[PDB]
Amino acid sequence: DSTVSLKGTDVFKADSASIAQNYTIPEWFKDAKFGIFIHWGVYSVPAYGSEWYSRWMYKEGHPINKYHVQTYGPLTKFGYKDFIPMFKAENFNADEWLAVVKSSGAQYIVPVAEHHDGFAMYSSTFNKWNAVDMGPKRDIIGELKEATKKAGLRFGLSSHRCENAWFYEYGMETPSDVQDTTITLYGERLHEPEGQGMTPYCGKYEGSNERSRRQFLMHTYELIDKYQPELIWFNWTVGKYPFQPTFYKFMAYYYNSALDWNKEVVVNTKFGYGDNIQVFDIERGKSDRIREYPWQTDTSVGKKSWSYCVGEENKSPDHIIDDFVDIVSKNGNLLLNIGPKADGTITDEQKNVLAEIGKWLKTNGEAIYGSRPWVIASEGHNAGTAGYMTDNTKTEYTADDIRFTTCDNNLYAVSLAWTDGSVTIKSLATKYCRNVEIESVEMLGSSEKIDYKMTDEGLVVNFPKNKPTEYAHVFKIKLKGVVVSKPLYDKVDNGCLITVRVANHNAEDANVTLKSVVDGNEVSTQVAVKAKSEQWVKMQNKDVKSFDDMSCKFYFNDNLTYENE
Ligand SMILES: O=[N+]([O-])c1ccc(O[C@@H]2O[C@@H](CO)[C@@H](O)[C@@H](O)[C@@H]2O)cc1
Ligand SMILES: [Ca+2]
Ligand SMILES: [Cl-]
Ligand code: NA
Ligand code: NA
Ligand code: NA
Ligand code: NI
Ligand code: NI
Repeated sequence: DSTVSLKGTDVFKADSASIAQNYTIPEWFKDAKFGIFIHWGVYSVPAYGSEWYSRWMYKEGHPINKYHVQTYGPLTKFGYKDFIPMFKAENFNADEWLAVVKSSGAQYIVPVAEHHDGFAMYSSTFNKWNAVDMGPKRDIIGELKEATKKAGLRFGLSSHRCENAWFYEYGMETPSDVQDTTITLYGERLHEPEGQGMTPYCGKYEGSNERSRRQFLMHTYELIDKYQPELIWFNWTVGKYPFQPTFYKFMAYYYNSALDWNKEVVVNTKFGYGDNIQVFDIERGKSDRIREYPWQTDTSVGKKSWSYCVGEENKSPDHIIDDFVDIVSKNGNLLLNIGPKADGTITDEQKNVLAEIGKWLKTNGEAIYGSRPWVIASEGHNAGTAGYMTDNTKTEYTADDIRFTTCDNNLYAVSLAWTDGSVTIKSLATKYCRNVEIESVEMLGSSEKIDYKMTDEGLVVNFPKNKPTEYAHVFKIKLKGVVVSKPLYDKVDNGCLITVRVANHNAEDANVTLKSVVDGNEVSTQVAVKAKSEQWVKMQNKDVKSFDDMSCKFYFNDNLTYENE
């Protein structure tokens, strides 16, 4: 299917080298910062456990399988396909969904076009198990596309069909309707690929065959041509080694179609592909450092499930907003998930969560939308959570925990908690700065004049007397001068890698000399930072025998910036 439409004149070919030579992560994704994920489908009718109800109900002995036999009947009489007539979606309204999405301040929406269960939520000739001919009997993706255009947001979608090749594997080991191979809804019924976590290693089982890869291409191209989304989200098994040649065929056609659309698109994968040819995404987790290329965090308002389920513990607005600012400060964007009820009603708790984020963004949005990272992302005591599947832990921040964003040379310092006293922005200490002059200090949403004092330890900022908002509190700082970040170290063979960021806040160009002395080995570099800009600087020290026992010193224009005496 991919090798049929591709021409020798197309810009993108089905390999990573061809993508890197012509694709660039678009500016709208860097500026959007906030998006809304929506898990909603046939799995919402039982609303038990999670959206993995379709897989576990066919594994004999699993709690969901024993739950399904007593609640709905034996697997040979009531399979997953029998939930579809109950999926009427009597209270679904695309405008109501977008009104809630727009209320949250989000800039794009990502509904689920098809999950692992093999049920398409759109007008599909390829898949007879679609939402137009059965269930809701309407084009859910098409109606959400028109509602998104009327709301002024950008339309994306997510595809999970890659896992459909093995999601119903347990239906073959127990008498069920999955053993009826005439039902294409249940996929290829192969074994799940091995390798725990986000790894391309698959081992004994491929997780896909040559037929499911053919269907994946026709499935993705049906979403590309019918709805022309500006972003497509994929789940984890697309990154497996046997599936990568097939996925590169999609990326070449998707990007080539975007050139004809006069639009710029984004592809989301959780592993297996370079940070520069697509937007890396972490499930229920964020990064601890600033990443060079834009990335995304996808997480659910509910702690247990993505789709709706009885007894879901939803996250607090402060939990999400504290993590949202942390994600944005590291060049990441948040894809927050909501799980509507089976009839299409978004719960009151998840509407209040999105509303509080929008109310907080209405006041502090200037430090989020269109912003970029500063020289350093965070400062303070608590570093917060980071990594795959660590979002549920809420970090208890104080006012001394500060996140940084920059936009149009302005500096934004976000305190993740409130205080009636003062904090000191240690990142502006005299050892990091050269001729830094503070021009104005401002808290977004407050009419009070902020008292500040520049010291050698940093910029002391006194909080106002009345909170503009809760959750997080933003200081807008206008300044000139050159600021360096505290260096971070990584391990290499017989040496170490030193990474710093330099921000020139002056209106004219500046020459900067950086020196790193590790274990006596001295390496220097001179860099010219243009006016009102930032730059990464990477240096390498040699002849370093013990990384864990290093003696490191970093100098910014012959001034000691960092040392671990
Ligand atoms: O490797 N894993 O065991 C694994 C991998 C992914 C996973 O969640 C995957 O993505 C979520 C959204 O980020 C949901 O769509 C979920 O239904 C899906 O299985 C759940 C478990
Ligand atoms: Ca907070
Ligand atoms: Cl940039
Ligand atoms: Na749109
Ligand atoms: Na197999
Ligand atoms: Na004070
Ligand atoms: Ni919480
Ligand atoms: Ni507060």
